[PDB]
Amino acid sequence: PRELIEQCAFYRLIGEFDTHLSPVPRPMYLVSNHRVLINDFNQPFQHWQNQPYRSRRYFFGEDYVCKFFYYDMPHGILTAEESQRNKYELHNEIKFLTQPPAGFDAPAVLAHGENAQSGWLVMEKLPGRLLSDMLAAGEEIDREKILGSLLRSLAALEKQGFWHDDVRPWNVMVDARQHARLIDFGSIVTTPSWPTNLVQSFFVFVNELFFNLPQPWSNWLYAVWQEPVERWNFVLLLALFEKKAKLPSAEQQRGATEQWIIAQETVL
Amino acid sequence: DLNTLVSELPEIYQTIFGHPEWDGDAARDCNQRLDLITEQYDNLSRALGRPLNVLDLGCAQGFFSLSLASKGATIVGIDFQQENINVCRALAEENPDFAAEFRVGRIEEVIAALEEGEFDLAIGLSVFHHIVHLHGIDEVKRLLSRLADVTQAVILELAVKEEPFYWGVSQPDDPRELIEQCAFYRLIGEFDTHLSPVPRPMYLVSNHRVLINDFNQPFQHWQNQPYRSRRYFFGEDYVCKFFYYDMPHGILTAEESQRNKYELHNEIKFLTQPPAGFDAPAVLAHGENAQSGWLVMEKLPGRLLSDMLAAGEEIDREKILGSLLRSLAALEKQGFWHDDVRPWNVMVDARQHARLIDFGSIVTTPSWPTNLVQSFFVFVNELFFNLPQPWSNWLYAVWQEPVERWNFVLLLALFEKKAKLPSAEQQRGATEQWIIAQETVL
Amino acid sequence: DLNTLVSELPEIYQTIFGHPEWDGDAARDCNQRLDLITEQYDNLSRALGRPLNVLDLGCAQGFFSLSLASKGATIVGIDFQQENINVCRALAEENPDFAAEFRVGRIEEVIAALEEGEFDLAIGLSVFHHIVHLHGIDEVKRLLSRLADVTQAVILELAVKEEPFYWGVSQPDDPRELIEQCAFYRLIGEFDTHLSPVPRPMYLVSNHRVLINDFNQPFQHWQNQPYRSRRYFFGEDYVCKFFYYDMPHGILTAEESQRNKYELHNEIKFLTQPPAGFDAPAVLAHGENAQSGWLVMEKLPGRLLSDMLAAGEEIDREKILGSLLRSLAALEKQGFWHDDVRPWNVMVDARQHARLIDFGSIVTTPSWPTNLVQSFFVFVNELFFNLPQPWSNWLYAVWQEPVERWNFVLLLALFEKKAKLPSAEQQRGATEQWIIAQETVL
Ligand SMILES: C[S@@+](CC[C@H](N)C(=O)[O-])C[C@H]1O[C@@H](n2cnc3c(N)ncnc32)[C@H](O)[C@@H]1O
Ligand SMILES: C[S@@+](CC[C@H](N)C(=O)[O-])C[C@H]1O[C@@H](n2cnc3c(N)ncnc32)[C@H](O)[C@@H]1O
Ligand SMILES: Nc1ncnc2c1ncn2[C@@H]1O[C@H](COP(=O)(O)O)[C@@H](O)[C@H]1O
Ligand SMILES: Nc1ncnc2c1ncn2[C@@H]1O[C@H](COP(=O)(O)O)[C@@H](O)[C@H]1O
Ligand SMILES: Nc1ncnc2c1ncn2[C@@H]1O[C@H](COP(=O)(O)O)[C@@H](O)[C@H]1O
Ligand SMILES: [Cl-]
Ligand SMILES: [Cl-]
Ligand SMILES: [Cl-]
Repeated sequence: PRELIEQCAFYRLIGEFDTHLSPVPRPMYLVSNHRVLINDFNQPFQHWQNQPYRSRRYFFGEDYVCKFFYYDMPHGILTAEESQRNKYELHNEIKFLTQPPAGFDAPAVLAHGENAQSGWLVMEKLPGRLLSDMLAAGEEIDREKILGSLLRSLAALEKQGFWHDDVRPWNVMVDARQHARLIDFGSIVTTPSWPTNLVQSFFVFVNELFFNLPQPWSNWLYAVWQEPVERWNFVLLLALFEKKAKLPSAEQQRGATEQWIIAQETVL
Repeated sequence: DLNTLVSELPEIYQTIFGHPEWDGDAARDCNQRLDLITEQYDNLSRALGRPLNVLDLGCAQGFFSLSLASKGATIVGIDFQQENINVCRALAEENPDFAAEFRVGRIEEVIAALEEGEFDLAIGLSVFHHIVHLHGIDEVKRLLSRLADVTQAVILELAVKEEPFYWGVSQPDDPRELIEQCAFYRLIGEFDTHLSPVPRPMYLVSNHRVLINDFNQPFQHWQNQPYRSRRYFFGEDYVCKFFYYDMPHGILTAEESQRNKYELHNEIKFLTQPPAGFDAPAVLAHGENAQSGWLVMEKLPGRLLSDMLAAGEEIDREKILGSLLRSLAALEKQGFWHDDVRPWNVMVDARQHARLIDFGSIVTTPSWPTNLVQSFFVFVNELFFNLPQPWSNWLYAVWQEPVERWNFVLLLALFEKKAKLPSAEQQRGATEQWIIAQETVL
Repeated sequence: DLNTLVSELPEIYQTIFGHPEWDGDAARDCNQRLDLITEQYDNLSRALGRPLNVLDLGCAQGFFSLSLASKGATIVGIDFQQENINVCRALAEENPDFAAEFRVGRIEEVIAALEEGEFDLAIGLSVFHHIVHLHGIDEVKRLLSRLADVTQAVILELAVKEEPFYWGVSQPDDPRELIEQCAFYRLIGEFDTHLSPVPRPMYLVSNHRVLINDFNQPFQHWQNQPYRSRRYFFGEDYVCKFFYYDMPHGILTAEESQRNKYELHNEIKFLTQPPAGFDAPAVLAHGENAQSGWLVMEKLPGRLLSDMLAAGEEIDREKILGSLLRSLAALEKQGFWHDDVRPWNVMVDARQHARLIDFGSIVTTPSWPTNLVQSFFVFVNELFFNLPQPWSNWLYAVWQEPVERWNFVLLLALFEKKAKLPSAEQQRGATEQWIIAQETVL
């Protein structure tokens, strides 16, 4: 029955009723093209979006964004594992944002709830554009300020025992002054050798943000690669990043592998 | 009387040759098509050294036929309407020295009856859409193939599906579908029909000759897929590379057309001004326009490396790599590199010496050229994970070099001394091997 | 290169923005449509106080889209042909400060995905006939309704069945059938397509605003059938009366169009120059042309009498008749009468005072006004055979008057003294009663 309504912006199952014709009940939906209608939060929105950058919908109102995740979707669309991951991410995001770590400016939470079909989170609306859009629409970016600001927030999370498992352009928002922040906390984790894998992906992130690294970014990465692995973490990544202009020149060394492994990773 | 014959025409489609009193009545003035067709007539007549035999299919009131007979052509015009042929014959009789014959008949049957060599040039202007409409696209492709098979050149004006009439619906998606089975084709103009704002393209087609205004020569074979926007024609001492920038259907994205354009342009620039220290194939002709570009080069002996690899032919990898590396090092010394050294860009002669044959990927400026040295390892590995000593020792030595030192001069010098280099398998290594093996998969 | 992209267009439908070398090749020059569309852009941009977001459906080579982005618009152009969008993007790149995006896609799917407020203006020029031809008229009406629902204004150029081609047969009888479900529409021009002598009409359509060159305002509701050639739009302090003189299908005979024309014209004349002693609603704007005429007036409180009668609402017939008679007597003193006093022309406010609201039937010269006094009796009777005392006594008194004395001053004076007049039922009467009862049937 959702095929008759899924073209509409907002919809939610609100009940199921016995018809007395048979044992099969009929679902009742609440639908709107103009408002978020959640029992605790009832507000106009002025635009919405399904595909970020179809089980997730975002509604934008004057000072809010409402993230609406379907756990229960029609047709094939979500496997059991995917619904549970929708459930897990939104749940995890609610937990983090309602109790954020000191030293980290997290977007504020205005409302939230979950049920069998879906879950939602209404947050303060942040200025800026999503990094992946800026990259796609070839907009001018300051990679230094983006990486610096992001690394600073990742190092502060790590100091409080938090990491983010999925640092990618579509999870990062860049404001007018080119400062960046994470905007999806579904992938935040609290416990674990580690966090070595995350440091590795962060190199890919870096490379995709630009094989492609000029000096002194390449020198930065080369320095990290010379570190024993038990020492890889975001505090180290940040400290080396801040001093990258002083670090020795990678191209003067045999290297050369860190470059090829991430280039293959960045393909992979 | 001519007056009566003209009046009995169901339509005065064309200008009545020599009789301008009907020019206002003619559906098409024909002067624009005639300007272009006479230019192509002259080119081909010049190339063959003699006046041509010309076939005019659906010749209507004879205008093209008479206009070419006027310039010394021997012409036969065919049309299935008696009224049209009556006018053509009456016009020929006013011009008794023109060698012009006309016959009532169907184009389908005439094409089946043609013999190779009988006509040098056939023209078919705005007639095949009628055959498409009644017999379908596949039969028309075969008719047009036979027409090309039996002549030296064909000129077609083809109606198109964008024309606003009901019969447009039966047309192919693109008029090139009727001709792309033929070996050589080029758009030579576009004409207003006076039926609508949609013009009809005119194509010059051949199954026997490259017909480019500057270069008009037989070819004895041709090839589309190397090792479909690129065609190669082989004549006695030439190869003509013909790239389409404008292709039908989905076929080329914007970026791909521009890359076809870029590569051919870049190749022309390099070959017309090659660097000293590099033997580049010689350039005989070249040009570009909105639809396509072409380059005619001297023909080189040998076989393409990728064919030899595919057809498991015997190869000397030492001589192939040595010769190629020597030419790459000489390019680099002149500030040139090749971005795409692969088996399908390399030709190997009878003495097992190799050279590059596609210069589309040549570049002049940039850390660098480190990436190219890396791919060259893949090339090496595909030419054979798979490296025996001392090739493996060579690669291991390169990998021990600081990266700012990677370049083709170094690659060549180490290659020449590879028998002296230390044994890679005696070292911890081992990674250079695994990175290229993963690269060579990737 | 642009050259290549243009050549690969199946058709150069439009002028290539900034590239006049193809203007001779373009099927349509676009300058005439652009003149009109830029005028409407400016009007709406002025009204909203800002540059607009514009959607261009079937944008082809981008000419309208680029031309409006040039004036500061933010535009999105949609077309289902890759070749067209490749050219649009290449043109936008030559003009990097234009806020212009282009996407390959189908109009049907884009319309379904639109959100209200995203675009202020949508243009759909010569594209919907393709959707009619494949999906039928009803689906196109719904698409166009949604387009109007989500924007402030829509401009359409619509192909028509009189065009001589095979697809004309699938078109509606009249292009207005695709839009007449929308609230507001006006013909703004007619354009030569260069396919035939039949021009295509351009309509300005809105589901949210009255869009008249002199008056551009939101409305919050509208109505066709009063109490279909007349439409009423209600905004905060206005009512806009919009009369079609030119209607599709059979709908208006020649006489009816002329009467629409006559009534609206007459109403404009009266209200712009009202008689002293009569409070007429104020006039905010007005105009007429070949197709239609409009009048924007101050909005009056109250309900239409005929609705109150139909919805059995409580009415004070004394106050209604008194107030109406008073205004009719004051008109008559200034040499004005109203030819059509009926419940649907009368509005009753909260204090039960009544006034006329349609002045189409006002007249200035003529035995007379005896007929009007007669109908006013029917009015009276329908407002209630049905007359109790003293209304019946009033009518009886009027009927005893010589006919040269019948007029609205007399009707009013007798009405005010009706409680004093002799009892009709005590007289032989009895006919005045039966004549109006038969009239009130008739
Ligand atoms: C549109 S006219 C084009 C005339 C002429 N080729 C020109 O372009 O000036 C098509 C002509 O082809 C002739 N025709 C059409 N189908 C034919 C067929 N199957 N065999 C012979 N003639 C044909 C018609 O009689 C007509 O004269
Ligand atoms: C006749 S042209 C009109 C072009 C342009 N609107 C103008 O009037 O100058 C129709 C255009 O609409 C496009 N088109 C037709 N049907 C379409 C559809 N269903 N969705 C998107 N584009 C469509 C065609 O590709 C073509 O560019
Ligand atoms: N708190 C927020 N403030 C502003 N935009 C947001 C917020 N959360 C998500 N978004 C936007 O949501 C859109 C797509 O969803 P997401 O995957 O959350 O980025 C992007 O354009 C983000 O910029
Ligand atoms: N100058 C040339 N001489 C001989 N063969 C050539 C020349 N240029 C290209 N080819 C051949 O063209 C064919 C396919 O096109 P290509 O991609 O150029 O190799 C191969 O069989 C090549 O050997
Ligand atoms: N100036 C006005 N103010 C308020 N309502 C009006 C005005 N003019 C017409 N109407 C309304 O228009 C509707 C139908 O059209 P009409 O035939 O003009 O009555 C009725 O509901 C009237 O009350
Ligand atoms: Cl066949
Ligand atoms: Cl044709
Ligand atoms: Cl249309």
